[PDB]
Amino acid sequence: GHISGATSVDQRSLINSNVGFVTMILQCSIEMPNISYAWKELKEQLGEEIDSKVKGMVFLKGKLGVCFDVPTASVTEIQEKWHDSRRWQLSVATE
Repeated sequence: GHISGATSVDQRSLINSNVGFVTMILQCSIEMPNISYAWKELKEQLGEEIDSKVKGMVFLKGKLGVCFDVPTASVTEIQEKWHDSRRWQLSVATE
C-alpha cells in the first residue's frame, strides 16, 4: 500500500493550490458517443441534483472518458459519496 504525490518544489502564494477547484477524471469501458453517459452515472450515485454544481465537462482521449472541474469543497464530497463500480471508476487531479 502507498498513496503520496500532493506537493511540488515551487510556490507563489500561501495558497498555491490548497482550495478553489480541482478537476476529476472519469473512466468507462464503453464508447461515450454523447456526454450524457457519464452524467447519468454520477446522477445515479450523487443524486440527480448534481448538474448545478459542475463546470464545462470535456471529453478525454480515446472517447472512453470525460473530465470536469468541481469546487474543492465538493471534490471531497464526491469521493465519499461514490462507490467504485463494475465499469465506471472515478479519479481526481494531481493539482
